[PDB]
Amino acid sequence: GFFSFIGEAFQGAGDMWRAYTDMKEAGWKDGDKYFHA
Amino acid sequence: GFFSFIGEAFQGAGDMWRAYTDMKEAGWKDGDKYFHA
Amino acid sequence: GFFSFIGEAFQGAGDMWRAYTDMKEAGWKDGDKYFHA
Amino acid sequence: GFFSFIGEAFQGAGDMWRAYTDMKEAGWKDGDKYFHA
Amino acid sequence: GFFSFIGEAFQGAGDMWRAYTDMKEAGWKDGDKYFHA
Amino acid sequence: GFFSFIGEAFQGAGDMWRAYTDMKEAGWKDGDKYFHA
Amino acid sequence: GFFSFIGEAFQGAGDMWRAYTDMKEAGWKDGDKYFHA
Amino acid sequence: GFFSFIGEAFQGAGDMWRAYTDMKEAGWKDGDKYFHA
Amino acid sequence: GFFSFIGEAFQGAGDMWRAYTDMKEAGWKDGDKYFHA
Amino acid sequence: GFFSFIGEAFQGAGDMWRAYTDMKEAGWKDGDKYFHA
Amino acid sequence: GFFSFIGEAFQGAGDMWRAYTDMKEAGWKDGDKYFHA
Amino acid sequence: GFFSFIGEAFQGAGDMWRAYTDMKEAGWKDGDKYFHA
Repeated sequence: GFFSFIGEAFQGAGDMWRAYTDMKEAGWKDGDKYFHA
Repeated sequence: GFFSFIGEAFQGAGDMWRAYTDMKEAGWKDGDKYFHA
Repeated sequence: GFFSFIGEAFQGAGDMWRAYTDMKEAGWKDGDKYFHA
Repeated sequence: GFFSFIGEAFQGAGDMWRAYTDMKEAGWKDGDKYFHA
Repeated sequence: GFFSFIGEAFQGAGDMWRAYTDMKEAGWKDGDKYFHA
Repeated sequence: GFFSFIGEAFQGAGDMWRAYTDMKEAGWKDGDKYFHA
Repeated sequence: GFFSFIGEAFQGAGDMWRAYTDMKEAGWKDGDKYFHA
Repeated sequence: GFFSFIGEAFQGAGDMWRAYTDMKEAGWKDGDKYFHA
Repeated sequence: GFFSFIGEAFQGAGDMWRAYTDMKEAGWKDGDKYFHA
Repeated sequence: GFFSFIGEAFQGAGDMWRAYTDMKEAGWKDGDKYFHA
Repeated sequence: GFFSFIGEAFQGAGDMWRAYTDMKEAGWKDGDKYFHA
Repeated sequence: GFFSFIGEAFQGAGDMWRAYTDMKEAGWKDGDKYFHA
């Protein structure tokens, strides 16, 4: 894949550029994400 | 794939540029996402 | 695929540029998303 | 595919540019999405 | 496919530019979407 | 296909630019959509 | 697309089931094909 | 796409089931193909 | 894509099930193919 | 992609199940292929 | 990608299941392939 | 990727299950391959 980003990126809560690869018989659990202003 | 982004990107809560690949017999669970202003 | 974006992108709660690929015997669960203003 | 976007994009709750590809014997579940103003 | 968009796009709750491709023996479930103003 | 859009697009609840392609033995379910003003 | 072939297919010289997809700013050149009997 | 082939396929010289995908600023050159009997 | 082949496939000289994907600023050159009987 | 092959496959000279992926500023050269009987 | 092969595969000279991936500023050269019977 | 092979595979001269990955500023050269019977 190809991606070109120019400028600003904002994230309050969470993940950025996560790459999970080549898994077998795996499990996981992600929590909740909250944003308050 | 090809993507070109110029400018600003805003996310309050969640994931950006997530890439899950090559999985077998996998499982997972993502939580809830909240935004308040 | 090809995509060209120029300007601003806003997301209160959720995912952006998610790419799930090459899965076998997989499962998952995404939560709810809330926006309040 | 080809897409050209110029200007602003707004999303209160949900996903943007989701790409699910090459799946076999897969399952998942997405939650509800709420918008309040 | 080819698409050219110039201007503003607004979504209260839901998905934008979703691309599901190359699936076999798959299943999923999307939730409800609410808009209040 | 070819599409040219100039101006504004508004959606209260639902999907925009959804592209489902190359499916075999698939199933899914979409929820209800509500708009209140 | 959908195709169902039952029987024999013969080709002396050339390509079969060629699929070129999603190209931008591309070029190529194919040669000549000869058949003698 | 969908294809179902039952029987025999013969090729003297060339390619079968070629799939070129997602290219940008690419170039190539294929040679000649000869068949003699 | 989907393909189902049942039976025999013969190739004297060349490629089978070639898959070139996700290229940028690439070049190559293929040679000639000869068949004699 | 999906492919199902049942039976025999014969190749005198060349490649089978070649997969080139994710290349940038690349070059190469393939030779000639000969078949004699 | 997904592939299912049942039966026999014969190659006189060349490569099988070649996978080149994630290259930048690369070059190479493959030789000729001969088959005699 | 996913591959399932059941049966026999024959190669006279060449490579099988070659996997080249994550290269930068690389070069190489492969020789010729001959088959005689």
